[PDB]
Amino acid sequence: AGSKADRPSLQIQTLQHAGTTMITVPSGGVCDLINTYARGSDEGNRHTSETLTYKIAIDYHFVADAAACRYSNTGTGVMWLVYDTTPGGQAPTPQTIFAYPDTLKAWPATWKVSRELCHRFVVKRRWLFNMETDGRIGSDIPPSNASWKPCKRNIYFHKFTSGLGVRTQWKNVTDGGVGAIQRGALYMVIAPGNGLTFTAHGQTRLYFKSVGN
Amino acid sequence: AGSKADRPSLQIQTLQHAGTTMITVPSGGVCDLINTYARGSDEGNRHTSETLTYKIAIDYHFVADAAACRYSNTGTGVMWLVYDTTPGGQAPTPQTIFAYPDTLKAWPATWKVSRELCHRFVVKRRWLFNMETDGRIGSDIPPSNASWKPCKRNIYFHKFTSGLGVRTQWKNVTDGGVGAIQRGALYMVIAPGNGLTFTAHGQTRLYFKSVGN
Amino acid sequence: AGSKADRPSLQIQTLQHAGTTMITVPSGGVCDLINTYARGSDEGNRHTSETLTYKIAIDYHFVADAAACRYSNTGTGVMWLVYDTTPGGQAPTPQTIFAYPDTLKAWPATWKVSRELCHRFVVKRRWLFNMETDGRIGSDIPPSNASWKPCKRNIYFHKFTSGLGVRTQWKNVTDGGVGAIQRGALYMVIAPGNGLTFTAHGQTRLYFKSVGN
Amino acid sequence: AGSKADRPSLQIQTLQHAGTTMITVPSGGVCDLINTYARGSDEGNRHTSETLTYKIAIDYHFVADAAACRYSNTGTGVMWLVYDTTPGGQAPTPQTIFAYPDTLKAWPATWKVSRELCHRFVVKRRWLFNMETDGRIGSDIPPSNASWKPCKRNIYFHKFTSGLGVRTQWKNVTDGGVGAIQRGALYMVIAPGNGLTFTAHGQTRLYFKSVGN
Repeated sequence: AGSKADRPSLQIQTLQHAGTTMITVPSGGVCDLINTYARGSDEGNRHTSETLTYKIAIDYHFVADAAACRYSNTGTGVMWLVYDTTPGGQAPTPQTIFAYPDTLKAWPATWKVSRELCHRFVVKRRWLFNMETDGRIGSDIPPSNASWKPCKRNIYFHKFTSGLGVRTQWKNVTDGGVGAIQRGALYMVIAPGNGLTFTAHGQTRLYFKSVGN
Repeated sequence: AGSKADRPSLQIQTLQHAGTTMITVPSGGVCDLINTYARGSDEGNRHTSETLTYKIAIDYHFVADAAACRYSNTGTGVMWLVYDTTPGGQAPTPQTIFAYPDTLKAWPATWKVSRELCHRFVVKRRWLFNMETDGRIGSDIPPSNASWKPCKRNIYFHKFTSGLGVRTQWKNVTDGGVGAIQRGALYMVIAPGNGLTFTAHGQTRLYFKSVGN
Repeated sequence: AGSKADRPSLQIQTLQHAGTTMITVPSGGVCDLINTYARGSDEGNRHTSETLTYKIAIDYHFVADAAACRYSNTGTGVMWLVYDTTPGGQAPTPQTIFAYPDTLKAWPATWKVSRELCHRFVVKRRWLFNMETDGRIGSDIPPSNASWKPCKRNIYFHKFTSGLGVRTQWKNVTDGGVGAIQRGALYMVIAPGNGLTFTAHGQTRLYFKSVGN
Repeated sequence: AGSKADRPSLQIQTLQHAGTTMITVPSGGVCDLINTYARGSDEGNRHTSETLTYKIAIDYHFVADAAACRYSNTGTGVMWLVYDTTPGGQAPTPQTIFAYPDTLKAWPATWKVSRELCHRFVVKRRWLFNMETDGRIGSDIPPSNASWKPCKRNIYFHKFTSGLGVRTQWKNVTDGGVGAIQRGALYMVIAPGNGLTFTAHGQTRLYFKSVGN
């Protein structure tokens, strides 16, 4: 029950998405890298040129955006955890990672990995969620005559998984940006529901340890 | 199936929250201590300077407050059971126990224990619940034309757990207040949903036995 | 290495001799009882009618008294730890505990237990110490011509012993005075050196546990 | 014969007390922390967030101060090695670490750990020493008529011990001050003799190794 657990404690890294930084997704998703690590004295930074990661836990809040609340429909969203072999010099975008005709852009949940890149990428986890809006903003006061049951306007999403493992190596620099990584990048992708745009709040943690040399 | 059970019966302590005493939570939660014990002849009071606790059961009723019923939205609440090592001379407050930016104050369920105190505190249990309001007070008479289904305006919450155990020692005094405890305090915390305030009714029991000397 | 040690901790009792209370011994010694225990809720008080004691540690400071500093000679002192079977209704005095002619009153260290009481009393420990005075009070300023080496004007005395054990029972009352004890009293006695009077400072601890009933 | 010795060498840290920095103790002792460690590249600084210490050796010179040489008496001093669990935000002082009435302030050697903090502190070593002054400063020329034997005006004190071990963890910063330590602080305390003030010279070494992560 675990993965390569070791009696001494394991290092911790966090991310802060809130306030000024709120992941905001227009239709078509957004690409991002969660594996950023600095190098130096501070704890949580990588001490070596070789890093393995193990366990990851994710917490967030979601909320619909008023911009799309002018309509009433449900939908379905998607969150993937995508592993890379060799990253390009430029940041990927979903349209590049998944070959899809413009018609299917509405419904992401049918997307699957394109065959041309079949050995370049892989997806080690998948998750689903769904949300809907009735066409009413929260701050609006109901009239005294009648009411509403707005179940599941917003949702609380969390997952915890020990299964995965990843091997990463680094070019020699200080920085933690994408350009530094030689191999083993790790991407996170968010896919909105049809014609439904929203922003999210929350934070995540990672677990890893340096090794080698 | 149990924890350190012993053939003779175990002592019992109760708490009464009702009427004049109703836990009432404004946004941002409230700190409290449930482990208070007097010393003396009466049963339920501690006979010694050393106490272990075992099993705990919790029952309550919740109800929304009309003060927040002027709006209609759902939300999510949180109840933690937090264990302490060495209490300060002053009573803690959630903002102190959890480091959180003002932005996240809305959604508690993302809070997690701050790293500075990482070894000073720990959380041995966690629970979730959710509730919502439609913007209508109970005493209001529906008009004869139309009706409502107000499922889950109020909720019945209870849990029973034998798992935990706690070791506590006391300074030498009569009192059962917080200032007496040398080590092993036990806190209970309630986290309201976003912009949703309520009061609760109910009572709880404890189980323990004195030992030592 | 120990006496009837038991995994749970053992109770503690202390005595405070300082300031207003300073044991002060004129020639001929002084009788005292160190075993006083109250009964009640407070820790250190006896919970039962039956008590055993085990380990005892003693610390004090000694200093000569200026009243006797008008002369210059050395001497030798004595400290006994005396155990009793049945105490009388009245407090004993050394002259009663030890039969000695008036001639020997000068040198205590030769005293030994009188034969008439041979089975009524016993001495489970003994200690020696010596001190001397040169005829000069501390606050006095030496003249600029010549000096002194006053080694051992005052002395630091301490002992620690686990050996003894004592069985005591009590009449039924609240008090901790001498009149309460039915059997097993414990006395401490201080014997000054010849024509040498002094006072002492310090404090002591005891170790015991209740048993029975 | 040793403690957790390991074939590769162990790191070394030193302290320099001399010249500008001379520990100087007025009556009532002084609190200090010897465990300070920086973090960085340099040897002797801690490489990690977790440190164990093993063996310690202490050397010093003592000398009486002329300020107190205006009187002639002996006395007795004390040196403790005190271990801490959780340090406060403020530096402790002896009067806080040991509960003592103002009367006993004269003779430290009777002090013992106060009961209120009984589990917060502990003392893993103890040492005694004694010194005295005749009321004559060194630079003073004896008159040609008579002389003096001033044995033990100054003293050479050293100890070496492998027994102890200590577990310490750190908040994440660069600094080596007291505010950084999360748990496991280590204090050194010096207790002067009655009405006898002095300064000391010397230096000490430590032995430890980083571990973890």
